[PDB]
Amino acid sequence: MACTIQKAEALDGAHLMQILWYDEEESLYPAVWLRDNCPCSDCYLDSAKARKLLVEALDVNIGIKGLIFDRKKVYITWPDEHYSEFQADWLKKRCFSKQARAKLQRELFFPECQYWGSELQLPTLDFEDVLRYDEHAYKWLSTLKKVGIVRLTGASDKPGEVSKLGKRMGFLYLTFYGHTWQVQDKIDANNVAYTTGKLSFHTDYPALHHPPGVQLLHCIKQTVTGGDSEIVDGFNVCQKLKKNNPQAFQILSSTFVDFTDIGVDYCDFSVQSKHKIIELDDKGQVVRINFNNATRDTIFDVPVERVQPFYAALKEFVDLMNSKESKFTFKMNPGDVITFDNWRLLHGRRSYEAGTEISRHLEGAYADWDVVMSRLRILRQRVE
Amino acid sequence: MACTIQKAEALDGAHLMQILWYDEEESLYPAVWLRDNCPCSDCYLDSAKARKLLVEALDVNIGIKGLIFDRKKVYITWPDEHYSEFQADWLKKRCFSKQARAKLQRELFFPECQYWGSELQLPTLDFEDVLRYDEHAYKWLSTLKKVGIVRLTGASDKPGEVSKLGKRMGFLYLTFYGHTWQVQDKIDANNVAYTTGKLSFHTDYPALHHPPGVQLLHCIKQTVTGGDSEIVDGFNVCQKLKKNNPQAFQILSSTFVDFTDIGVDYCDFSVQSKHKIIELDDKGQVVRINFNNATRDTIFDVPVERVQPFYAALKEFVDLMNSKESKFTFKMNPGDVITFDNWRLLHGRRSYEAGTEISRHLEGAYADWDVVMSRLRILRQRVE
Ligand SMILES: O=C(O)CNC(=O)C(=O)O
Ligand SMILES: O=C(O)CNC(=O)C(=O)O
Ligand SMILES: NCCCCCCN
Ligand SMILES: NCCCCCCN
Ligand SMILES: [Zn+2]
Ligand SMILES: [Zn+2]
Ligand SMILES: [Zn+2]
Ligand SMILES: [Zn+2]
Ligand SMILES: [Zn+2]
Ligand SMILES: [Zn+2]
Ligand SMILES: [Zn+2]
Ligand SMILES: [Zn+2]
Repeated sequence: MACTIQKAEALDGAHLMQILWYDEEESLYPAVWLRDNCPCSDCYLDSAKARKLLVEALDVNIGIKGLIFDRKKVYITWPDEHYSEFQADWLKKRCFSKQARAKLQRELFFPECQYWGSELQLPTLDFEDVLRYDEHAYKWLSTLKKVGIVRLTGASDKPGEVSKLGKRMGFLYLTFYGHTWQVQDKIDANNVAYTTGKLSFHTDYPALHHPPGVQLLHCIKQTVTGGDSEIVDGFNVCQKLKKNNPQAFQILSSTFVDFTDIGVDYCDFSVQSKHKIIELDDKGQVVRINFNNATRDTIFDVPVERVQPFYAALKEFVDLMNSKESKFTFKMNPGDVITFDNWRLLHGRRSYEAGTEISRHLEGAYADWDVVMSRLRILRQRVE
Repeated sequence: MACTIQKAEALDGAHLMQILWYDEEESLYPAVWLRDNCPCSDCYLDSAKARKLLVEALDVNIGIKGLIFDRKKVYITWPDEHYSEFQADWLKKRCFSKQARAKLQRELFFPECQYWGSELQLPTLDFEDVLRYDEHAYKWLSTLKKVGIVRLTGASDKPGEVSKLGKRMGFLYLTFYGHTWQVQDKIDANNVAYTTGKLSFHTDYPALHHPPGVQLLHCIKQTVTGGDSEIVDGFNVCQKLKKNNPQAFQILSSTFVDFTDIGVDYCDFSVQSKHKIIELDDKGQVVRINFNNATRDTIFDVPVERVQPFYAALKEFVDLMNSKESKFTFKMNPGDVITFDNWRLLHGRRSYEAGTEISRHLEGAYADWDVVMSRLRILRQRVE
């Protein structure tokens, strides 16, 4: 009933088509949008699933010249004699009602989000199962999107495991630190990560204007002397901050902070960026956290009177992240891989002891959320 | 005189340091920022040029306990007995005055912009000179940033030339269409680009949330039957649109448009994004154009009443781009490479004739603006 056409007619100076569906619901489609979306071979390249029609070809004041229909299709003539056919199901999916549009957006972008604190049950799957089975790889990526982290257990204790996951996704995101990179204590370290020091909560790579969306970290060697992992749900923390201290939230979501990274690794680099630490979308919703205290520049591009209040806000934010209700701590063992949303979570590590041999070694890499989401869309379709 | 210290003192409850320079100018530095930016080996990892100090270690209400100075350095004791030394030049550069901050930002981000229309003199350099000489590679990247395009002449007529430029920059930006890609007419084309059809003005890859910043296109084979290139300065066009039709500008800078790309190339993909066609920063300035009419989805996530006005605005924008005062047309010959700002310019191509052999072939690739800007910073330093 819902996608079967009972009546189709041109209305409002013929600038709209109305469909009455067999469940008595009505849908409205502007003529200009129909013309723009003609699926004929002149207008639309089927092999590419892409529009050939130019904006220049589109009369924005167009009206429908004629229309006939049956239960499954509408057939339209245009004023310049162009002819179009539209399928009922295709029309129904693209209905302009708020409910229909929102449903479709949920299907495209997987917005469901489960916020968490110290009660987190770390989602865990088997590494080889994820590589082998679409059902498991679907569970991996959909959980990564919804919860912001998944642990994979049973990988090897050798390099090359994150690269396998990269291929399973599609491809990894190359940066100045390489295609993959080795977290271990290094002489003349070019990054605080490559020491035995504590890493407080941070996101990776705010020195880029487009920080990595997803991070992969594979434990190859672990030390008994420290090196525990800690994570927090940045979106959950930002919610608490807005409630508890709206001025601090306002400062952190409005102040551009400069980040920097200069050195040599995969290539020689001199990188500079500006970000708001709490990055909001046009509707006021937090979409990314951009914060690494190590790479925050000494350069701070604000008037003198805004400085101390910024630090005071930052301190409140960090104190909230460190709260026993917010953080989750765990320790990686050799063969574990964590995969997480680097736009949402902040992560850290406990200090550990230096010595003469390497006592601790992670291999890491990055991926782009668009690459990950593409694989997720494909997997859903394959498993359903 | 300007970077020599005449007096340094703690002021305002010791929460500020004031420097009187020998030119009688004064600079103010908040105590909290000084403490945060202590360069000692406890606070700062010199090998990484990065901050070790944690936010947790920072007293946001800190004041200076004691201060002495000479002409070139300040020496500070803190309330908890921590001790810091700051160099005059380092302080002077980071002065919080609006003039000093703006000067420094210009140095980091190369904001100078030369808008253009049909009068454009296409900046042109030799390909091999750019690969060989830093002076020439500096001119290439600084012109690319300022004007939005540079032609390089004298490349080979063989694949692999854009890859050389990629290495000269640092690395290319991998996408689903490959590390590099071949623009030619293809059977069962997965993209309108890979046909002989006309491409109206577009930016590449708005189906990604982070479209490529810089595009490289190398002419390997060119046809006499068409295939001319066209470009327009999107920032210039957006300025004209705001002046001529503020409602159209408001619509295009506020409406989220869905983009899509589904197919198989380097990998199998199903990509979806949303962008505002005219993307403004927090100050109202245009920072990116996101528009490809081929990959604009049939899905359009707006209420029905906003549809026709959107198309009417889009048409006005396109008509402005097509204006004889706005566009610049030229034709690539084998051995030419164009490199351009894909966030600012829109580009297109004239249709040409299909036949049995390949009559036209470009090799293209992408790079990230942060990668390009890093190389530009490095080059400036090397050449100066
Ligand atoms: O070493 C760890 O456990 C965590 N490492 C990082 O967060 C990093 O390198 O950015
Ligand atoms: O073929 C040309 O001249 C231009 N090509 C493109 O703009 C493209 O492939 O996106
Ligand atoms: N079932 C209606 C088919 C209409 C075809 C018209 C072709 N111009
Ligand atoms: N020139 C002044 C040097 C001060 C050194 C103090 C060390 N604690
Ligand atoms: Zn149906
Ligand atoms: Zn058509
Ligand atoms: Zn990290
Ligand atoms: Zn290199
Ligand atoms: Zn000096
Ligand atoms: Zn110190
Ligand atoms: Zn293009
Ligand atoms: Zn693949």
